[PDB]
Amino acid sequence: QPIFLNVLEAIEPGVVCAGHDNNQPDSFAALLSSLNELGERQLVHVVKWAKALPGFRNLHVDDQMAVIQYSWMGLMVFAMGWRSFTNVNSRMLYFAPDLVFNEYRMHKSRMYSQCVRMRHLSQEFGWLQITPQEFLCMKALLLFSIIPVDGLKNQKFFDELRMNYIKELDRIIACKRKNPTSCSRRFYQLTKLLDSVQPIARELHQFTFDLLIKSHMVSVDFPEMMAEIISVQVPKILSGKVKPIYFHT
Ligand SMILES: CC(C)(C)n1nc(Cc2cccc(O)c2)c2c(N)ncnc21
Ligand SMILES: C[C@]12CCC(=O)C[C@@H]1CC[C@@H]1[C@@H]2CC[C@]2(C)[C@@H](O)CC[C@@H]12
Repeated sequence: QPIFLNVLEAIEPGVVCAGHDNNQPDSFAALLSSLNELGERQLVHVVKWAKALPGFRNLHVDDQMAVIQYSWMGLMVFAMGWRSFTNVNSRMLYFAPDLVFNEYRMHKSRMYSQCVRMRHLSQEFGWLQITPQEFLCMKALLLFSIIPVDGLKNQKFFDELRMNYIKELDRIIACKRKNPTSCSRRFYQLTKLLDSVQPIARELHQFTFDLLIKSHMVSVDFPEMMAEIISVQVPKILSGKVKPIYFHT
């Protein structure tokens, strides 16, 4: 209740494994290769999930693939933080059931700092007392939070679509909340949270980019679709062509 919420919960992707071999020692090459595999795998669900979103088919076919290729990073990270929260209380990064990052692994991955921000983000879900309804609505809104500076194929359908999801976030906050002060307060809290995701995804973008460039030397494997999206789409973000949409300055 209402119809919007039923869809989000029903289309919510299921558990996904990275197929990591926890029988081998934690090496940079191994860990990163598994993450990319998880990325490729998680990419398949994100696409199916996206197309199953209410009104997603209102966007031009090109912008549909576009928004996905630009925000797939923010979506996966945001979802991961939630899992980590609803699994190990944010104690560790729960990327996948067969790929959990502890203090040690965070270091071995050569991206300790970035993992800290992710864990921090994961702790936000708890401190702010985020609910499943709010989580689902915020995650969907992340798909519509990054586009090229010059706009999309048909920007009108996107603005209207993005606006409607923001409206849903209101009805969610409004519903079951008898107070006009905590309402705006809540919107402020969440909108702030959604913004914190962008800076994090930005560092992961640059990190994955560099890794790809020097992937053969550090012996890190990049799946087909991962290698193309990171070498064709990501570059547009790090070049200033595609920038995220912030609520606050
Ligand atoms: C190949 C497939 C279907 C998994 N796919 N689809 C898309 C997006 C898309 C494009 C056109 C029509 C669609 O239904 C979906 C995509 C992407 N952006 N990056 C990598 N793989 C993608
Ligand atoms: C999105 C993924 C994989 C899906 C997920 O649960 C979040 C996690 C965040 C770090 C990403 C990883 C995919 C592979 C990347 C992009 C590595 O190349 C460097 C950062 C990794």
